[PDB]
Amino acid sequence: PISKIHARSVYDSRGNPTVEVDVVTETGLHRAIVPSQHEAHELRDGDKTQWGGKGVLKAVKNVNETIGPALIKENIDVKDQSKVDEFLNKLDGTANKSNLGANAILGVSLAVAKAGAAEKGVPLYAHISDLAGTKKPYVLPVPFQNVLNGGSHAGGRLAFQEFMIVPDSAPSFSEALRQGAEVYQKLKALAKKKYGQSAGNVGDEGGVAPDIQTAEEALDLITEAIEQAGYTGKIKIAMDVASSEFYKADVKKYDLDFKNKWLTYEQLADLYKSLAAKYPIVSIEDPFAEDDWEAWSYFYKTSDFQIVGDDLTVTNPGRIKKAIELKSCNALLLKVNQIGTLTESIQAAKDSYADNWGVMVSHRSGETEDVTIADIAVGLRSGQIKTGAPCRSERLAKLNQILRIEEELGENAVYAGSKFRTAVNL
Amino acid sequence: PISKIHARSVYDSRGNPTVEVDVVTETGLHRAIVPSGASTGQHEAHELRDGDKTQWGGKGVLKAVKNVNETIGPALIKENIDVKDQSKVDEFLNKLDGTANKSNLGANAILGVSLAVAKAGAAEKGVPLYAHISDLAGTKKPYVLPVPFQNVLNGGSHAGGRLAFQEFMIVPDSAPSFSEALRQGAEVYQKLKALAKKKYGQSAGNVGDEGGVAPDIQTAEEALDLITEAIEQAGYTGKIKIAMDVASSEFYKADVKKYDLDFKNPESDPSKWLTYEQLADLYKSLAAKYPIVSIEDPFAEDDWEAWSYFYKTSDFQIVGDDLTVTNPGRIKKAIELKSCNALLLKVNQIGTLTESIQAAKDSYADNWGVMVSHRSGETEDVTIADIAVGLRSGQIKTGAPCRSERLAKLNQILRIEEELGENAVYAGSKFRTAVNL
Ligand SMILES: O=C(O)[C@@H](CO)OP(=O)(O)O
Ligand SMILES: O=C(O)[C@@H](CO)OP(=O)(O)O
Ligand SMILES: [Mg+2]
Ligand SMILES: [Mg+2]
Repeated sequence: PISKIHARSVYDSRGNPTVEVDVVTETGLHRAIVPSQHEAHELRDGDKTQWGGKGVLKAVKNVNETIGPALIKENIDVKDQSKVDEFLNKLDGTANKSNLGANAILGVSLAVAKAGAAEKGVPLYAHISDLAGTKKPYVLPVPFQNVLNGGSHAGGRLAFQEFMIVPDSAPSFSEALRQGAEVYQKLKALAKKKYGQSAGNVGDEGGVAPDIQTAEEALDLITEAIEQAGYTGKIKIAMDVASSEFYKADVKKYDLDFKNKWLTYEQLADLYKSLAAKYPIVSIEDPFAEDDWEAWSYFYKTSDFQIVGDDLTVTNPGRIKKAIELKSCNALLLKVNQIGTLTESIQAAKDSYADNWGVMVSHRSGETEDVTIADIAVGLRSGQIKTGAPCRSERLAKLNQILRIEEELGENAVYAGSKFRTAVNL
Repeated sequence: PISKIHARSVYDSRGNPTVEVDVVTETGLHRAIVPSGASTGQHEAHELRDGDKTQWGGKGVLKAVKNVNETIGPALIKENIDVKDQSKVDEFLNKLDGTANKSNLGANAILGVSLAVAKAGAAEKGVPLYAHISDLAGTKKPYVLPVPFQNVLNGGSHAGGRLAFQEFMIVPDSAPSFSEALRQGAEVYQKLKALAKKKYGQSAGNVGDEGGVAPDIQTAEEALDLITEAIEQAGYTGKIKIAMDVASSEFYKADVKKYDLDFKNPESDPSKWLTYEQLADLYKSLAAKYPIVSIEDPFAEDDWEAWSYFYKTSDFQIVGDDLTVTNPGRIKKAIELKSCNALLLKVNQIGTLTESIQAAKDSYADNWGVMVSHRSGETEDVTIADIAVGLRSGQIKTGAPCRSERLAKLNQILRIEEELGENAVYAGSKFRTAVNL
């Protein structure tokens, strides 16, 4: 039985409060931290005198005073994650988890999952593999590393949000990490040399954000850095456009200079096609806005690369079903706190796998020292993880955790490599 | 009886390899990760790097990891030392290395075993690490939670820009608790970040190695005005003080005995280079104008004359970092010459927990303050949080409230604070003397 459930406020990587939950069982303490339009509703305090309104005292209170005591009295076996998460949603009673807070619910859900793994005597990724029905051997994910940032994070005209390197040709996860780390060091030096010493400072996810004007300008910098590291042809490129940030819905046009020409979705698709034929771009996330379903489907029809829903799908089985039915995208960016329980997150992955989607387990821009998503990526056999540049330990702690899993599993794990889109069946 | 000692390579917060060590006992797995500095002093214990320029730009730690797995690990298991006898362990680790600067097996190889064994020793006692370190250091109860010195504006070798001084810190010492001090600093930091973007552009909001904003500014006066304005916007003027880590060894021109406040720009202007007297005048002017309560490395690592000259006139905290390199022999010299009145304690500058504790005890003996410190290359490891509490130092330096290699330490003290309740007190305004609080 659970002997203790207790939450507290801790700080995420941006300096904002977030929820940490302890679940104590006979196997010890099991801890999880929650990261930070159609997303599950996180509960913030809204006291403008406290953390600028971003406190989580009410969500922590909901764990300590409401969820905790109820779950203990309900006396659910901690291995039965589905039953735990069903009970959590029953307690909340709202579709968007706005009664108790999605951050309150997820914190309990993730901490109980670790208690369940411990009860089974297996690490969390093995437990998640059981919960998700993924086969052996385990698949280690290709890291999609956001080394250069634009859009809302940068000061140049560059509208696209994230430029990533993809070390998919490496024989092992460990070698892929070394490759990406070496490329990143080259890029940081290039950014400082070509744009000034201030260009080496990093944004929220550990990448640089110089004053870049065009997408080709950013891709050439990455291309140059891959070459200096000696990995041209061994490392691919991915993008997170976050096009919702510059979609003018009234005119159905996209503003590539939204921080200072506007493109229809057909013209923006032409630009992606031109970039994808010139650069080794194997994955594009949110190329069109979160409700611009016609644009996604138009783009899906012609594209042989990965098309990742983020704001489009918000880890939400209802939005995934729509995207499957309308053939809008072929991969899911899985953010557990967008849906708010581990079971619903696993279902979202399962629903994506059923349509032969790739699944890229993802961090949030506000991360913590928590490494749960590393185990989630391995347990889901997703073969892809998006958890930042190789910089800032809220990003690297996830990578370090996969290094530990890699070493622990030895031959019972294989690197997804170039098959990351289909790694669940690799 | 240790059942297993195993090291691996992991990545620190700058993306460089470092050593992580597992020690497995009856109580389970105990793990520690070694940090890595950027503005490293010449006298620090020797960090063993691979130097293979085709791998991590030469910064691999495979050789250090091998030393743990092949040499240190098996020798420590066979020696069968009780894991809670930290002194005997660190005595044995140093005997194995046999050199003064730990250049044989590597200070990063040695420290990882030292800290992982320390967590094993704490667990055999059934107490948290901070309580075990309090036993080892002989520090009294109740526990003292440290004032977080928060480097919210980065300069020097930690960030890109024209700012010579390395670190500008806020010091929430008036707060009634550690938890409230953290909220105050977090609120100031958010005001500062928005203010830096407004006055210097969106790029000024990007952060340096330790999570502080790095606006392209020239003088310390500009950095201090920005922090002052942020403190006022957050409503904490008079409640939060300011500290600096000049890291002046980075811009000391040793041959001419001058200090270059524009060392980032090849624009020499050697007439703008300052003698230590002129640099001391600058510190005095800043300390009389701003609420500066602590200045770290105001003069170079072997400019003992400058330190002593400054110490004589200064009532604020003067912190040795590169001067003392957490080294009892250098601390003795600084005591004898009256060079500084506080130790910046970096465990990986000396390479074992026991020597680090000795460095703190030697400092306390001269009524020094002790500020437990991160390195600029940090990890998800939180050991220094338990060290700061265990040593009753009352001050910690572990970053801006930004980037989780910094916040993980602060979060760990939040957990200690909640765990201890009334059995702990916030050092507050008495951080310089917290060991005797
Ligand atoms: O857009 C994304 O993929 C991530 C950031 O990488 O989302 P968020 O910023 O909302 O956490
Ligand atoms: O100079 C310092 O005080 C430290 C921590 O801020 O930096 P580094 O680890 O690079 O020496
Ligand atoms: Mg996105
Ligand atoms: Mg220093």
